[PDB]
Amino acid sequence: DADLWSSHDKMLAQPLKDSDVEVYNIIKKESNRQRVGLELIASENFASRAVLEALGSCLNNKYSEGYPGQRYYGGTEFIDELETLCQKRALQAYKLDPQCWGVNVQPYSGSPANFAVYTALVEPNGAIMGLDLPDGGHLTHGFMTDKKKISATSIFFNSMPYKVNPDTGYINYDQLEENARLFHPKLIIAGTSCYSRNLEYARLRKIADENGAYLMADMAHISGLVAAGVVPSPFEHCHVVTTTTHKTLRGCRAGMIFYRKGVKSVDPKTGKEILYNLESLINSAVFPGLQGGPHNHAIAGVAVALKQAMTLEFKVYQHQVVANCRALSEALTELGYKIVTGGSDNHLILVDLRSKGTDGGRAEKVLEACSIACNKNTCPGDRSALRPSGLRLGTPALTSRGLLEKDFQKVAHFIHRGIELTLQIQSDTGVRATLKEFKERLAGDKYQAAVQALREEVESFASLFPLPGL
Amino acid sequence: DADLWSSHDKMLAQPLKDSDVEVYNIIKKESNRQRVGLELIASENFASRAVLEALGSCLNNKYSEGYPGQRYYGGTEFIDELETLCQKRALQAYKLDPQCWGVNVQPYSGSPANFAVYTALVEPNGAIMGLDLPDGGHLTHGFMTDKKKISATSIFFNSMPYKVNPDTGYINYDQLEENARLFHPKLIIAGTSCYSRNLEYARLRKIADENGAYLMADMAHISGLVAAGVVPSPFEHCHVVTTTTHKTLRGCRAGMIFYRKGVKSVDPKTGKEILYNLESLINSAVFPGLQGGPHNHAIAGVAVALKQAMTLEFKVYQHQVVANCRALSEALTELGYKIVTGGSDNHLILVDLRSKGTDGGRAEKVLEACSIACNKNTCPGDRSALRPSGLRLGTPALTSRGLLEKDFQKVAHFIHRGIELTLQIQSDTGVRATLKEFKERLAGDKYQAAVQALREEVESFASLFPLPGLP
Amino acid sequence: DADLWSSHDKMLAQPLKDSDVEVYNIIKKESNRQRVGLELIASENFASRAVLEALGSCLNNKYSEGYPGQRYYGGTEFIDELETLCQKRALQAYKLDPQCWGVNVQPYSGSPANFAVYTALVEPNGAIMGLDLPDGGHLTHGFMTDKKKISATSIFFNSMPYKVNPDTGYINYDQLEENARLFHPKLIIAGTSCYSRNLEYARLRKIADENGAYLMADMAHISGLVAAGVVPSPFEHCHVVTTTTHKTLRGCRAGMIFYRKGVKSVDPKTGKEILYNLESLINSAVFPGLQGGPHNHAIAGVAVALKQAMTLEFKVYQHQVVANCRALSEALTELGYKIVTGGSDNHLILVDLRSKGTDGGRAEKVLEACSIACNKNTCPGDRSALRPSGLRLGTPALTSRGLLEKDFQKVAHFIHRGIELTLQIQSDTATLKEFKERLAGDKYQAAVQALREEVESFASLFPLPGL
Amino acid sequence: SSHDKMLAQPLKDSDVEVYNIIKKESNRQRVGLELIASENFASRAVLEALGSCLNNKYSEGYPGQRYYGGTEFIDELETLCQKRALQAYKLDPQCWGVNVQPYSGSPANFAVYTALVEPNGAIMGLDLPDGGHLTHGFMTDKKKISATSIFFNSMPYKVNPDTGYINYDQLEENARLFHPKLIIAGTSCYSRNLEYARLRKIADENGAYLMADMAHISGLVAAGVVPSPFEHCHVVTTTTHKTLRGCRAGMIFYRKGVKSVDPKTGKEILYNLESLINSAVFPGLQGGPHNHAIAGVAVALKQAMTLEFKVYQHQVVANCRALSEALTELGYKIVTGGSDNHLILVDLRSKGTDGGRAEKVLEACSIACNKNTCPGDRSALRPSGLRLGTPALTSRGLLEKDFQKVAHFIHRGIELTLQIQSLKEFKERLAGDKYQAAVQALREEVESFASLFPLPGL
Ligand SMILES: *Cc1c(COP(=O)(O)O)cnc(C)c1O
Ligand SMILES: *Cc1c(COP(=O)(O)O)cnc(C)c1O
Ligand SMILES: *Cc1c(COP(=O)(O)O)cnc(C)c1O
Ligand SMILES: *Cc1c(COP(=O)(O)O)cnc(C)c1O
Ligand SMILES: [Cl-]
Ligand SMILES: [Cl-]
Ligand SMILES: [Cl-]
Ligand SMILES: [Cl-]
Repeated sequence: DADLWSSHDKMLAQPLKDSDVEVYNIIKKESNRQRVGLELIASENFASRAVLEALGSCLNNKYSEGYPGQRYYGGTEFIDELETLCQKRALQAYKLDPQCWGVNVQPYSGSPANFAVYTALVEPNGAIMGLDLPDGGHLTHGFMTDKKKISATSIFFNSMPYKVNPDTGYINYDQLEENARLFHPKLIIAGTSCYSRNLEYARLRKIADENGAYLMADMAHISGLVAAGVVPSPFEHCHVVTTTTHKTLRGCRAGMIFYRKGVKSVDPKTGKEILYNLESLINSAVFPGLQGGPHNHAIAGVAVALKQAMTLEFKVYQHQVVANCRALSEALTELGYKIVTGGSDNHLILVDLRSKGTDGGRAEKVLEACSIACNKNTCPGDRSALRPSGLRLGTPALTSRGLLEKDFQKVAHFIHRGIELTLQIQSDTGVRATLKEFKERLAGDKYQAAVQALREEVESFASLFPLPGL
Repeated sequence: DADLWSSHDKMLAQPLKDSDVEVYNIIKKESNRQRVGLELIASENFASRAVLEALGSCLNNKYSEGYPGQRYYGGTEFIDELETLCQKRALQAYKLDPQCWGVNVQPYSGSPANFAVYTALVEPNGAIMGLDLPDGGHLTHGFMTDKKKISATSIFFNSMPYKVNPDTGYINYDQLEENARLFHPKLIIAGTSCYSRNLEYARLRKIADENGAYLMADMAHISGLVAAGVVPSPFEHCHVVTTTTHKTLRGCRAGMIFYRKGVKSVDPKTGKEILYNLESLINSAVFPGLQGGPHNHAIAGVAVALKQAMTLEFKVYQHQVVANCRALSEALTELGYKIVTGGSDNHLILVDLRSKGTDGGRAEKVLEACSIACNKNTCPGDRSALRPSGLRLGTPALTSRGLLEKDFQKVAHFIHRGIELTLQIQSDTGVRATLKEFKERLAGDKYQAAVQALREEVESFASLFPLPGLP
Repeated sequence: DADLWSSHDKMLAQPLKDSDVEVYNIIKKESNRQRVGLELIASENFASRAVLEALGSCLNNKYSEGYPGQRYYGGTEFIDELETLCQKRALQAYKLDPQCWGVNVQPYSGSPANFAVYTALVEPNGAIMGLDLPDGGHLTHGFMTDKKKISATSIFFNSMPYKVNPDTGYINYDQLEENARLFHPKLIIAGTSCYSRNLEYARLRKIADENGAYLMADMAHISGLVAAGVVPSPFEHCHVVTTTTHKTLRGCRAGMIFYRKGVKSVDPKTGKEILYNLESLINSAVFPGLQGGPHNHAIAGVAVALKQAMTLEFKVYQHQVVANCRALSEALTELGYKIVTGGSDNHLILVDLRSKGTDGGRAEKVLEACSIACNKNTCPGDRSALRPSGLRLGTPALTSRGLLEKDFQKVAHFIHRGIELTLQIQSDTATLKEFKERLAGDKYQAAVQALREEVESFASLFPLPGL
Repeated sequence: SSHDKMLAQPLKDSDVEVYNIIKKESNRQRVGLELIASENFASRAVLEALGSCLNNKYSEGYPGQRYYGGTEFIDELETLCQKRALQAYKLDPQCWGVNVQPYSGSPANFAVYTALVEPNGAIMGLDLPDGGHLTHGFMTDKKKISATSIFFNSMPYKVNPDTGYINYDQLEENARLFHPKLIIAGTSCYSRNLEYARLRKIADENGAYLMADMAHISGLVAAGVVPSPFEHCHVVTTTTHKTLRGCRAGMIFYRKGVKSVDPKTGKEILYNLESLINSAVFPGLQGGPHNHAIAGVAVALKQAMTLEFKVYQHQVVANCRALSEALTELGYKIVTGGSDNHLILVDLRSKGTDGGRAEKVLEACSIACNKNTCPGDRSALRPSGLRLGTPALTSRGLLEKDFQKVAHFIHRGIELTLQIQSLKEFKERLAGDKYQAAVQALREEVESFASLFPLPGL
């Protein structure tokens, strides 16, 4: 009668360690894996303990549909404080005048953030233009084939990508300007998932204005860098700025949408000023358009992250991020590796392994087997996305642990050694060998000691640094 | 040189309490606010500590785009174990045969989960039919006006709602079957945000098959009940079942999508069997269609919740949820309140305040001022959505704290006293008064003591019960 | 060198009779077929010789893209007179104040005319409501199935039809009003292909305004009647009126689009009167949106037809059209045939053959074999559009030849005899394939011939407009 | 009583007002020099067919698939027409089919899109200012103007402003990005032959359809004066007037039979254009066919298979050269100096003026032609070129020597234009009193020359 009811009350108060050992262990194993591993995936990073604590707060429970002042349900005086605070810090972090800029912090993640904007400004079967996927774009910028639309962006809207110049490795802004005149985009996307150089926002803006389109920036990857002022801000030229709250920003998984406010343009003769209406449209698209109940526990984490983002320690961190990157870049350069575009203005670099006579697809799996985390990526000029020639390497992940130039140079050597091992297996399994067979020879018995020998040395090195979290 | 670099390392390992007192205090205030208040919002509930500890895990860091064995990035052997485990438990919680059913657990929340399905199955400007918003539907089921499409569902797809019978209060399935033949839906939604009775899924399935459409169930609200077997399962008749992982399920904020697998139909003559292709379509729609990197930390929280959901304590909980609702319902009934449809087969009820001579819009604000959390809602027969007559009251939130029949009856009294105070203020401020003026008189000095008197008594009563997941 | 160049000049000036005997013969055969046949298809009629002469004019050559004074090419002073005249007459025919009403006369036909309006006013994937197809609607009013969108209207625009009350036979305006509040139509269509009663335009207007939609009337089938004032005008309540120039109007194949002009409403507070903008939108949609170079030769025929439509002879014609319809109706009623809705306010009627124990699909083919031209059509309450129960019978065609009440009663008898032959064939034998076969059979051929010859010999007694 | 007379009364009596307008136009066409490429004079045989009782018969559907009965004679007609259509272009009935119901050329194209591309699908065509046609797609930074652009996705390909030739290289490049479903090989104002083989290669590479719009060259291709697009294209749309000298109507030719085969399984995949395209015309877009037009078309198709027509089409091309070089030698700059077809595009910047002004002056002199933007024009509001075609006049009996005398009459108009020039104000000065005698003096001399030739029709 009341024996089991007490057990119920005990259940909701019971610690994870006891309640779910099965899941508890998986988290422990992952925590370990992250610790002994070298993280070089550009989109990776380690959240602060302060942010993680906010995610476990009672803020999960409160359903606060709508916005501060326009709430559907009542009893939100504290959620209002939080959401209002978060967006106040968001504007501060990027030095934005509240009268010139507004921000929406409800987006569940980065992808939903972008889609909300399209839905709001472009509208069904509208025209969008973004960096091609194999050229360093992101799916949310549109992606389709001769057979079908794959990305949601491509499905409901009409996309046609602009490309990078295969020779220089830089974005071909000239061709974009030309195609834009024939396609008449409604919105142009200024952002990249795998691009190692600063975007010419001023140039793009002009191209957008020429065609009467919006300029949306997706600073997902460089959000941390722009905040610290380590890289040129896109806010000066863009109309809308979408961003993820994780990656270089080191927040929890969430998204944000910055939009212009105030005067859009004026009539020379009548003096009648036309004001921006992005605030209304964008907000309406997030709710009640797409999303429902805001994830207040995440908004908190974001708010916490934004405070840390405005500290000097962060500013230093972001500079060290870039500094490390050049160290890693030149270290590999001097080793004979062809960096795409000959260096990086930001945190990441794209290594074209054709320089060593191999591809990223095979190098990826080998590096992984050695606790070296990174991802393959197609290089400018690749005639096949199935066999990518390059590897994407970012520094923000390791930098957060305390890695410095000298260390990233030691990492560079570990990476090379992985490529080496790759070239051995590649030559051993023949030339007409498939990726299927390569994976088998790798996990094979012949190279089992070699892989382990490196892995153990990589792990022992990573173990020397702290792992933010706990 | 190295003085500030050490401070950097200290910052990432620094506790929230020290790192951000400003946010830390807001959380404490909220945590205190939830404690002393009676939560009666149907969609509300309290997550278990175990779940809350999973969200703060290092799982936040790993980017695992794709699905188990189909991952874009490497080093996911532990994320795979987690995602594979979660979805295995998901199928178990609802006693589903893995050969007959599959599930995607990546959706960031409920809404994204629904939109994912439409994208995959219905496709741009396809026809969708759902319960009307003011009749207890949800925005994601579609909503528009004579002037614009408001819901993303309506914006990108061609939607037309089906309505509840204003007299009885039950969904008018007959009109639906009729309009369906005209509209030719490609998919019909069997779900509600504010409905107090069990859906006739069998009926709906027939109507769907007649027009060659899919039947998608949105068990967001009754997900918990269905799991414990307290309410008839929609899995028997529907093709797809979307759900939120919170509310009655008591998980963290996230969504799931269940889809049919195996044989769809067979040719009587040729014997050639056609198989379902929902798995591929739905999965492709979630990724790389709509979402990006899975929120693994939430996927863990869902997994944890799903294990608790399969326990006997949960089963008892859910039974107590419904039991409490009947107690609250009949308690208000006996006080003369008109419950829409005269009761409820589930956790929530819809109280029509026209019975006491007022509206939900005003009662909402008064009850709130007294720490009585609930939301207004239009009743069947309301000629104006600006002045809703009804209140939505749910029991899952309080029942989680430990409330029982007898307690919910006491709550029923406290609520009544709230309606009373509402009636006094309503008559005091006149009849032609606006909601604007009402709010002012409420917060006014004349009723400042009355409100406080009730508030303090409610909070003192609310304090007697525990609150899940603290320090 | 110049021997064949002379032949070329001879070719262009050579008569059809000589230039293309093959085609010349087909025309003669058809002309004959029409002469000896009894035309009872509601959408049919016979154009005046005057109109037919206009179609062969040199107006075929001029390319006059755009509108009067807004032409893309020059040298259109005479085309401008024509088009301007035509639309001037169009407004007169329906007693429409030019300040309150405008009209576009370029549409190649009725369907394009309708689509032109949707593209202009409704816009891609915009809601549209019309009478359901099997209930007497038209394809252009929207039509779809579970499998697919079939009509262009349905493919590009959201369409959801309203239905006729299966019991009474009248349109169910109540259900429309109800579904309208859910669907939120941008444009409602008040027109019918197979409907025997006057539309409650006032009622429909109220429903349209309630949902802030446009009321578009498709008077294709009643354009002639409304012109003569035999039937209540849709112009008093509608925002836009589309119409074909043939059928009851006895013009050549073409379409027109009438639209409201002037003040739409006057805002209460501001007081700034808001004006209609249909003229621009609709015109823009016809060109340069949808169509290209106008078919001035048809625009002439239309103009000619419109002048004839304003004569007393025409007025008497249309009255006689309705008169004949009543006679035909009651003549079949008295023979026991069930007329859907029990009569007709206009030119056509729907005969429910279930009263005789058969279907339209089986009666159509028999009647055809007897030179009796008519078409099958689903009755209200038909559970299968594959086996339609009714026949659609119209008077405008024969009436033009000179047929009168007494004659249409003799026609009624001829029709009944066709139904008998149908029933007798139906009794012996089954799928339609088997039926058609039995009809072409060895024993009913005579009975049929006995009828055909008698029908033809009767039709042969009346003049055939054209030549 | 009197009503029976009315339906049998002649137009001359029934409607004098309309009757006169027709006479005035017939006169105007007789005394004017028609040089609009899209113009032509239909034979008297075709015109008589348009007035036939065929106007009355509603024959919805296709032969053997009709909705209404009593169509045995319409079936013969429509079947004959499409039989002749295939003969005219030497097309094997097993390899090719044709739909002859389209009310005009524009509807013909749209039908194809509706059938193959499917709503919000991607098509590509020559840019409008580069000599494309509206139906091939046309939009701006502000709105979609052409029906094609509205319901579908269009992204045009351009002509090389330097050479004047279509830039196939850039098309091949952009195509890889836009993923067209259908590419359009057709022009309204393009002076050279299309590289269909090339286009086909580009289409196959992207897995698209190759639709040819031979509206302007339909007559030329029929006679074999110009390379046929049927050898490389999947679908061929066309108008039945213009160079074909039929009444206003359209046709749609489509491939039939085997599309491709599987090397291993030997399983052959067959084309399905016939069904889709037909279904799109009806019951998709159109309603009751215009049988009176279908007859005229059939008549024209017979004339198109005669030797007299063949000669005509060659004289058409021949005249064009004579006119091209006659203006070349007078110092005028022809874009792509030389034409492989009936029309040419005269760039008036070589004479220090624009087409927009020359058009209005030439018109005032009974010289019919139209302005058109040249490759390299930075403003479509001030077009630099004039489009001049020979099929119209050639049909009257005009020969090389005559078109040279025409070339002189045209030049004199350009002079008169340059005098007035040294657009609103220009029009006023033209109609002004100062140049009233000069215009009349040339007009009377132009008209007196045209009067010397016969006018097909009556
Ligand atoms: C709550 C709910 C959802 C999901 O809402 P989110 O706040 O986006 O998780 C979906 N459907 C229904 C019927 C609901 O009640
Ligand atoms: C990572 C990323 C996003 C957001 O990804 P989520 O996993 O959905 O948070 C958005 N845009 C770009 C360019 C990105 O690289
Ligand atoms: C006949 C008809 C049309 C037009 O038909 P066409 O054969 O295309 O001229 C349009 N609407 C209605 C209601 C009709 O009956
Ligand atoms: C003229 C033309 C058409 C058809 O024009 P209509 O005015 O509709 O007869 C079609 N395509 C092209 C390329 C043309 O030049
Ligand atoms: Cl990424
Ligand atoms: Cl809700
Ligand atoms: Cl009809
Ligand atoms: Cl043209």
